[PDB]
Amino acid sequence: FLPVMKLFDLLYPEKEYIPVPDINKPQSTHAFAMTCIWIHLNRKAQNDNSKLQIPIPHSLRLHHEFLQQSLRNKSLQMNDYKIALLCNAYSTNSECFTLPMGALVETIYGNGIMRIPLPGTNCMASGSITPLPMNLLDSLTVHAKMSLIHSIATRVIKLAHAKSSVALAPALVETYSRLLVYMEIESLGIKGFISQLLPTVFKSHAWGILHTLLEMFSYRMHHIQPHYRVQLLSHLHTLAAVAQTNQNQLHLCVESTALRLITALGSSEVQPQFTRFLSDPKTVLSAESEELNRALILTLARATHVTDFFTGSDSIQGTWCKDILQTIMSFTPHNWASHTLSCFPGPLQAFFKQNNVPQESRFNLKKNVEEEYRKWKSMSNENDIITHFSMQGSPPLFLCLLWKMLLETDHINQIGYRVLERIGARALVAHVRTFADFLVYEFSTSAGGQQLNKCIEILNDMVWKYNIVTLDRLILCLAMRSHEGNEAQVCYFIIQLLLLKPNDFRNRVSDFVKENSPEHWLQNDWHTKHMNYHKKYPEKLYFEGLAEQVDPPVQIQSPYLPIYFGNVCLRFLPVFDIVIHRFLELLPVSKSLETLLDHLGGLYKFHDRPVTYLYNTLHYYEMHLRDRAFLKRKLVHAIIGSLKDNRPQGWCLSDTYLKCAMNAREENPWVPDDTYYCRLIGRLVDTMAGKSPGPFPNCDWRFNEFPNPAAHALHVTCVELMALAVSGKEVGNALLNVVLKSQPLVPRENITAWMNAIGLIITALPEPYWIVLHDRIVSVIS
Repeated sequence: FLPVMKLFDLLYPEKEYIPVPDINKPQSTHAFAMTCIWIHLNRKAQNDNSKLQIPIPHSLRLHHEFLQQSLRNKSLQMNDYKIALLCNAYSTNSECFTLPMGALVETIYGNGIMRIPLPGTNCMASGSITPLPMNLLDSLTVHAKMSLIHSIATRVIKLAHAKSSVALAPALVETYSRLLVYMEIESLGIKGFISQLLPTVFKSHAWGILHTLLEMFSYRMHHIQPHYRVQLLSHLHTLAAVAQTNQNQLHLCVESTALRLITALGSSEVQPQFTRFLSDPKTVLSAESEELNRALILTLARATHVTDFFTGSDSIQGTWCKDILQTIMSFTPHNWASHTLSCFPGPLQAFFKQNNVPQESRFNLKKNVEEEYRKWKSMSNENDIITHFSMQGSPPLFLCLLWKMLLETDHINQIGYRVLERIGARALVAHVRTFADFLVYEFSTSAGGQQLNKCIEILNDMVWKYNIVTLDRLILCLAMRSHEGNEAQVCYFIIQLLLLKPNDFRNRVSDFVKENSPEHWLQNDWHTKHMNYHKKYPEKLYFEGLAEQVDPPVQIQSPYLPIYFGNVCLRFLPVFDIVIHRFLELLPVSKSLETLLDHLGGLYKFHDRPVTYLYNTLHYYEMHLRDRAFLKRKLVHAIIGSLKDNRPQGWCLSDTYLKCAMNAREENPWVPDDTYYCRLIGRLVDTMAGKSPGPFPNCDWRFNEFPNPAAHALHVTCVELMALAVSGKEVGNALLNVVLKSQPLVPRENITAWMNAIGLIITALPEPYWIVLHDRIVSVIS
């Protein structure tokens, strides 16, 4: 380290003291840097003290005196950045470090003060709700951040080992989420989170800490390297295999977290990640929940479609997909619907043409439901009732029983809640599954009218008034069925009415989007607005409304787990992505998608990756959206205009798109000219060349879905090109004619960067856009 001294002599020729700057800037921590270097050299020279003692220079005595006085002060607060300077300078001290260390940790851990309540019942957490700001953590060094990380990790380990019901501090988990962003503390960070911290939290059987960490990973993690994501998926599956999870709150959390990790697997990470888990396929698959396996198959479909993995082949054998799909065939016999199967790659269709498992008839299901209905109305001994209707391995029809009960008696006796409590969370989703088939068969056979509104009202009361099923769980189990024709139309009609006939979801969605913002790194008052929402719309998870409306009112006092981030609106979102894909897959239900995006469209403000979602959607459903330009327009305008408040002007769409194609159609679709395409590719060549104004405003890539500005430019350019109403051949020919035809605005001596951007753009587009290069080669060969 000694060669830093001649560098300091080169950069700092001075005669006198260098004045102390203003402490109320973060960048003033950059002004003190060479003195912190000198302190770090002195503390190393303390070993063999007189041998090579390092005196402070004459220029740096003033800053050293300021640091000495500020350490000597013991009235120290977080209002300025003096605390950061003290941590940075004395991070290499044994006992001189603890004086700022406790000073900033005690503000976020919150010992002594009070216990503040998390929502539900029986939740109490430590007092502190305000986390460290981002500029403070950015103005520490790496060693201060490593020490803060290791301190917080030991605190959570200790509170895990204390078996306490006092939950973790909100400021603590917000700050820990903000600190796992930094990939330069990597071996102490996410690597330790998944390799060390989470297995020990599972080992001590906490479930209080485990739920916080799964919630933080679902709602506060942005850039995770993919092998950590697949390792965490494996750990979620082993967790769901064990832990006797009658806790609906824990099982719901782990299932929604695995659903959030499957559908956000990027399109090019799938093959190099899943070739490492090939010999052990069971580790990364669910064995009981079918819906996660279906989500994994759909992610495989769009991943091998977007990257075009299967061209140059037509046999699924000899590939890594065959082992995964075979191990999903065992543990989950499930047959995909035709409208859904028609969108797959070829070899997936050839695989799913065979391995078709037959299913039960509609009338046999109706007869079985009526058998258990008469058996409920006849038998009367309570423990035999509870044991028979929850026999494991019996055909699960209990939610259909409840449907028929409150269809006409309009109440439930005391015993049904006891049966539900003895069923548990794991079998209950099988009951929701058969209930979904029963729903679509009975809704198909029901005469539409006032009986239909009676059925939709009792389904709504089953969801909200009685809290038997969570909304996203029910909609996921409806949308992932295998029904054909008008039965599929009835199922998606059920989903549209269930989202749109009552007020019970539109109220929560509107109230959440009007009063919250997605930039959680810029917010310090998150827990206040979180408690405002969870007061105003409480989320009950252990059958609370059913426990109230049972005629001897059974008082349950089961403990809830910590909830800092989670609610129904932010648990509905991946299911809403899957549902929008289902509405695009089926033809005659597009008006339901229009009204869904009109009502619930602003909820996409909180989608962690909207542009990648649009790219995957328009890229995978391009053959379907070829002739429905209005629907594709409505989708991209809803998803983008949901975000027009947070993100700056001109972040995604070009202004000349905003001025022309934001109009309705009068049978004059705006056909763009060559200046438009020259502007688009100019934006990409200017982000990739590096430009100081920059055609896009600059964001914080630690917190986006795109790692660099170039990937952002490329994805929003491809979304804008696919969102046009002009067909693929004209867009591809116009992109080629940017460079092929003679053009001003495209400078000579800069032509190779323009050809580079055309290569990146037209490669990232679907098949009918980049197929035109073959026609141009044929045109010049002849």
